[PDB]
Amino acid sequence: AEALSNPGALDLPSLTSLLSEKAKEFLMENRVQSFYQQELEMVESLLSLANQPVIHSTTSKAIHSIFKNAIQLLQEKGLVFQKDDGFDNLYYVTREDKDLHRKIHRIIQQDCQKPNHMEKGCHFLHILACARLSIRPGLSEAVLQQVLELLEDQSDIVSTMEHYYTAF
Repeated sequence: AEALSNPGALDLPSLTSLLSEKAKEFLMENRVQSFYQQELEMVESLLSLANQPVIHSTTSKAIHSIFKNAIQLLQEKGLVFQKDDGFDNLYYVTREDKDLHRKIHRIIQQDCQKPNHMEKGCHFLHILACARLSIRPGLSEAVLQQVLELLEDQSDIVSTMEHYYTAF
């Protein structure tokens, strides 16, 4: 509550961290599926937080920079992702991509296409290798981890060993 009440006291990295947290809260509360960066810049509560003297010391570039860095923190955490689409400012929210969840679930249900003499289920890295071939070549470890956590929360998959998953 303190930082949010006086964000002008923060150094730029701390401010960027805080903006990223408030951006996450916005995206989750509104069940946003995809967004252009500029849409977050238009949320008054986010722009008011971001717009501190430290960002200014062009103006549009200063605002673009802090918002881009905040969104990238969410990307690094696997909460948002991009497609190879030529749209630098378009982002997708991992938790809202139902097709992605279903496809990862299917990969796991099918034991990552392993012959039936091998172990049921598959390792994180195997799932990732399959998903990059069949779904999205750029899929990060962090985005996959977020999908797996959601599937686990839904009791659709179970971890039987460290980083190893089978259908529930």
